[PDB]
Amino acid sequence: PVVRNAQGQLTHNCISPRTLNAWVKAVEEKAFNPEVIPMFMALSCGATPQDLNTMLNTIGGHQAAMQILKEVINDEAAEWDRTHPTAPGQMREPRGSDIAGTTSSLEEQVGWMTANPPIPVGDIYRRWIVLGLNKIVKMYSPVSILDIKQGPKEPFRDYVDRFYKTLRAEQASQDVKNAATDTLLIQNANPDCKNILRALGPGATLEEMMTACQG
Amino acid sequence: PVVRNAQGQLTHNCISPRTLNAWVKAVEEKAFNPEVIPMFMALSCGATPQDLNTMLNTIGGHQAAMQILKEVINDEAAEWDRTHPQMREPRGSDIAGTTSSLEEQVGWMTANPPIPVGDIYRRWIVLGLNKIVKMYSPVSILDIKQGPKEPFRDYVDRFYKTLRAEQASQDVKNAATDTLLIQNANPDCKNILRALGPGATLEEMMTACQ
Amino acid sequence: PVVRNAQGQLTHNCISPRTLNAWVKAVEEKAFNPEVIPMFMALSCGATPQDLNTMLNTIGGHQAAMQILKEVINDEAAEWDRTHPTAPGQMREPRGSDIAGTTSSLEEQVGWMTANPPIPVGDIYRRWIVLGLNKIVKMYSPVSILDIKQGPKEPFRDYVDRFYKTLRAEQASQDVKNAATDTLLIQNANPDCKNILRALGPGATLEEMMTACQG
Amino acid sequence: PVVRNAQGQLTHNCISPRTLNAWVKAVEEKAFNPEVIPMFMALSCGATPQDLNTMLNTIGGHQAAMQILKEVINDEAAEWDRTHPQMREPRGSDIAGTTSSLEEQVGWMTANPPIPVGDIYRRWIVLGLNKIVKMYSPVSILDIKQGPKEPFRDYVDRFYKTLRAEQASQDVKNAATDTLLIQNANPDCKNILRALGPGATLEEMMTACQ
Amino acid sequence: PVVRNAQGQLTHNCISPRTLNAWVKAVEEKAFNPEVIPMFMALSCGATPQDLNTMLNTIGGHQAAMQILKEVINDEAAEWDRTHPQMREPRGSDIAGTTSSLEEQVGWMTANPPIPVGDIYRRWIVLGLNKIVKMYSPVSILDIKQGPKEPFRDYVDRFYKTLRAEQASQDVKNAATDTLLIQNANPDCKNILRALGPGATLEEMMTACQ
Amino acid sequence: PVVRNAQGQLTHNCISPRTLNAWVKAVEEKAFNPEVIPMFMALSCGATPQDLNTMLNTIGGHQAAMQILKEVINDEAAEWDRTHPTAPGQMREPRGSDIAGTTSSLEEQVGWMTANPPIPVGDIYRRWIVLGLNKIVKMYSPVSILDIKQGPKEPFRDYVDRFYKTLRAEQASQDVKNAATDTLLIQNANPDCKNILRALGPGATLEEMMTACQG
Repeated sequence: PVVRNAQGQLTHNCISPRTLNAWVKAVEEKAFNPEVIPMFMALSCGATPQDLNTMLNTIGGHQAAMQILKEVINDEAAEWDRTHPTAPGQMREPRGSDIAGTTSSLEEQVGWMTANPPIPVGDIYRRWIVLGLNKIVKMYSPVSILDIKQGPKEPFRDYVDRFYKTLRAEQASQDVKNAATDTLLIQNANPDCKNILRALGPGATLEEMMTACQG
Repeated sequence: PVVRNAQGQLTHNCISPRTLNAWVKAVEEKAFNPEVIPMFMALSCGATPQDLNTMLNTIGGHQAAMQILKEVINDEAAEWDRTHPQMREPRGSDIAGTTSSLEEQVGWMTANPPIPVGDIYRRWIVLGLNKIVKMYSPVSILDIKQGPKEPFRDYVDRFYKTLRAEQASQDVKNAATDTLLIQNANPDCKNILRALGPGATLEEMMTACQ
Repeated sequence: PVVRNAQGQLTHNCISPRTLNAWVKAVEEKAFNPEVIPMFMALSCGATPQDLNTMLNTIGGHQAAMQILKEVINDEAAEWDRTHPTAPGQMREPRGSDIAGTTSSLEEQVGWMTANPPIPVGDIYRRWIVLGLNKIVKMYSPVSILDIKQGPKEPFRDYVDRFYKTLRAEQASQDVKNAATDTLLIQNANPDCKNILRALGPGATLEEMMTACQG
Repeated sequence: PVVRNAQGQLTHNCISPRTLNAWVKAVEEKAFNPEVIPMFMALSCGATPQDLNTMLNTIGGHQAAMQILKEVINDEAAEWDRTHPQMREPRGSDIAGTTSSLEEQVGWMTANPPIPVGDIYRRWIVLGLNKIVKMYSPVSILDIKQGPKEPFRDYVDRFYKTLRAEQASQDVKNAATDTLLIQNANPDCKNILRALGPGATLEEMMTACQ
Repeated sequence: PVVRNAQGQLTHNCISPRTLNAWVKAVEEKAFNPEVIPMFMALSCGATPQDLNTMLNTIGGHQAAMQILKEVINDEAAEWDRTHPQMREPRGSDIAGTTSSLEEQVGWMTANPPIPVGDIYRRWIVLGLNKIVKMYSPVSILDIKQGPKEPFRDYVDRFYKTLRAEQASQDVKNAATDTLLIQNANPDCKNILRALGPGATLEEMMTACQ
Repeated sequence: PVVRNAQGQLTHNCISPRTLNAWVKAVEEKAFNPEVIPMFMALSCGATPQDLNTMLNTIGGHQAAMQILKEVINDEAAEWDRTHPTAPGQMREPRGSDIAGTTSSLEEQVGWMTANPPIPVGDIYRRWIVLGLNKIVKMYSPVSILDIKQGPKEPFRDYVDRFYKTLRAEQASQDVKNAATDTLLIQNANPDCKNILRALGPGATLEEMMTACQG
């Protein structure tokens, strides 16, 4: 990664074993549940493209997903080159493949990230990777929201947990609550809780619905 | 987070893997037991709004609770905007890190004078966590009754653990909760506690039923 | 905590996850055995009142003990206010509730701890907490020294271990050896070892008693 | 390794116990799966030849592979000496850290201009690791065939894992491997994949057989 | 402990959680095996008396041993006071950290010239630990005899482990312990060891009975 | 150990608990397999003689090996004194027992290691220790290369692994491949693989032999 030392200047540091092992274990434990994306963003903080490739390449399984991620990176790369056609001791401009760390050296990557003004090739590449991870998370979501239905003896809290977890994966995003998803939550509740939720009438908050079906 | 380096100057650092893993494991182990709030406050020390969103977003389960937390944040956001018509002034959505950049967040937190958007957002999150802790509290204090063979210490432990979760708070001891602790004790210990008379300390009650 | 940076000046640092997890695990493993107090003193080194409250508040069980600790803190607080009745840019004097971190901000706590001269509100509060932990350790000591008696086939070393562990908890303190506890150690030994210990005569050291009952 | 301290100057540090243990555990867990190469490149960042030899020498098993690695290093060493007749110039055996001191290695790596003997040696080691990864690849891509009840995603996972090991490389997707992926699919999924027509993306194939 | 920061100046730091946990775990795992003394010396490096008391006080079991240790410390304290009638001079109880403040301890350890009260107290503690190690040594060297089917290496391991604990020390090899090692060997290996003749090295004895 | 601080000057640091625990665990796991030597060299980097004695003394078992190591150290010590017979504020010259940290203080050891010019007593002692560890590794090698023979159903890769692991321990060294060890590898292969290896003819590489017996 690129960080400020105690002298306050930008400098390259080797990716830490702790950071790398945390990412490898995140992928092993969480697969492509939607929470893997925020973990990726946190652990890749300050990353060079070289660091980002290290993080993706150290993954041993999920090679179908890693090939889907490469298609997305190549698409984002081509789009960058399309919208960016092309002084002594200054950097050549970065191509798509330079941002993805394929055709760029570490020295060039750090050069761009510490140039005046900076070209944050690390942050641009991280954005492309997250677009690919979002796509994988939606593809791998195992159950449609249409089939998330409260079991006849499933507590309402456990049903609401499954419901909002499914919406988060299908949208690769937690901005999923609104008047219409409230209606779907009620539609897919079991007969007992459904009858109770309808009697609350319109505009019932999640707190009030969860309280009303708790007994 | 924003911290003082060894040169003593305020600067942004990446959230540490250790800190992130500690929070994720706290939530996995402790669910929404009341002690998760002090753990949240400790592990979010010096946090930017961006760091606070990282900590909440890395939680994979409890998505019902995460939506309750968002409603509370949005309420606190609207209230901030209502009471507040080099840096542009922050809106509610800037404090919650939705419409603000890292650069803006660090700008505000290191401005003269500082606008601690990190500490303001942490306050809103704790309000939401308190609400979740009370919602998830499984047992009313009314149902905490000493078993016929339960040591008094084990009953007092269950009693004050229940008050803490029901009130998302440990300022639960007073003359009336003392009365309820006595009321719900088993006949043997209840008879002993009454004979102490009024105003008995917790030490004296726990000594007398030991 | 408050520490000296490499420039040698006093500054606040966030409590470390390692420190917090060590305290939480100390309490989970050691309950209120007397060794929890020295662990508390070591892990709370440089602590602000805010840090000390973090350490106590992160404990999930033992809420009977945590309420006993609060009674003791409130007593120490009232006593401070009793014995301390009440320039531009200097600190207001601390009340009991400011030392316990209830009515004081972090900024005020660090202010006091780095004032000329310093008011060590962290060290004053730690003292109050240790008085509360001492009281809990004595209350929770499960066996009176009167009932620590060598089993008929218990090795003498194991009996002496139980004896001095009990004295440490009942006094919340390891200054427990003297001519009279030597006499009690002999009184409560099994008939075989008791007969051997009496024949040593007066003034026998612990080494000599432990050697004499080893066979 | 040779790194910049907080004063921003290049200096030698002892290899860290954490780094060494991470590499030893990577080799124990992952054997010569292709992902061991990127782990090697990450954990050897800033390495001197001395550090690289430490990392290879601390491996206790796989001594057949360690001798294959040495043959490759000796080949790269001879090739360097062939193409290269304050610091004396480095020989192949100086880059591999056999005939060079730490002082010489750090000298070269911090010279104006620098001779990155660490990065040159790491390149030779990766060439050797690639060779081992292909030798140890247990299954030909020709034998990766979708089971009659195997989900397509699990078959695609096995297919691209096999190409990666057979080629010690993840640049394995192209029009002809797409054709082989279809050829080796089960009858049901094969019939679906053919009806998509030519040029179907991996996303579209994986969606269609889901 | 008192250490040099990166500015190269002597300053007090809080004992680290890692160091404390390492010592507590050393005592839990190794009891009073002789190797606990070198572990104590390593983990107490730069310790103030306050730090040394923290390390001893955090031990929860072995309270018989902890009282033996205190008798030895009090003996060394009295002896110091006997031979020693800006900083006031330290008494025995000041070196053991009973009657001295942290400020005084750091004062002495950073005085010109320094009075290393930390190193003096560590010496007294090691004297006490040596005494405990010998008391707890479970087997006399006289009872270490090679089994009829015990490999010689396993017998030599038990022999030198026993001498180390009996003497709280690894300077145990000499012409007379060589003679005892031979005397207590099994008949087969004893006959072989005698035929080597006098002055045989440990290498040659271990080779001959292999 | 002795290291450069961020001011770039040589200074003593306490041995780290992590470093010590890594060495103790290396010895517990790897015994005296030949890879323990490179682990010893890595973990003892920058060590004073005092640090090196800490590392050896913290080992609880293997006391036969620790006495063999002491014989070798004493031999290297005597040899140093033989080949080194003997200004204000400069260091006395080191004896063998000063390099081994027996008759030298930490202050003297750091003095020598930071003298102009330096006497690297740490690196000299580490060399003596490695000579002792090499000797132990050869002594403890459990099987002669003469008895490493491919099992009738042992895969060739597993046989070659055992073969080169044995040569490494018997030479305490991995410079073990050459035309004659190639001949011994063939001699000791099972009849099936032996017949295949002979038909390759002379000069066959290890890659070609391992490929030819893989089926």
